[PDB]
Amino acid sequence: MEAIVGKVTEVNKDTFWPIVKAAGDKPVVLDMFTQWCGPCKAMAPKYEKLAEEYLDVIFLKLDCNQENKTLAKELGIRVVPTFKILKENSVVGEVTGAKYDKLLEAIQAARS
Repeated sequence: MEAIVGKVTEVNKDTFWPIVKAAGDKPVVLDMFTQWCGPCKAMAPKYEKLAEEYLDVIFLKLDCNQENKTLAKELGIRVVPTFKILKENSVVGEVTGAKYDKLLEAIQAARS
């Protein structure tokens, strides 16, 4: 089997929950974005570096397009990018917009 940490894995309506359920007590971070999104593209490089530094956190991204509509709504989206933080199969935090600092704090909190 292969390890999912150390990188950013893209998910979709069918593969997001199964991954969350197998996370264990590792916090899961989800970057909800769309194509052609300015603030999303700016955050992208930084998000990948976060995945490289925090090996005890699973980093995912979801393209909030037509196909994934049902899941984006279920998770609650208003504007992109939005970051959801999950633990034990539950959303325990959220950061709306490209707020890097607030994102870091949300992650530290989920860990300890």
